[PDB]
Amino acid sequence: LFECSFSCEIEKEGDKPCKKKKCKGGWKCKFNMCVKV
Repeated sequence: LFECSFSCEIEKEGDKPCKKKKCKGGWKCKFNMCVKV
């Protein structure tokens, strides 16, 4: 299972399943998109 790029909260990108991706420390993960906090 490759890391999910379009999903940080859930392990679902849209077409296939994926793993949880660890965003940067100064970044905040939202529903399905990581943005700077």
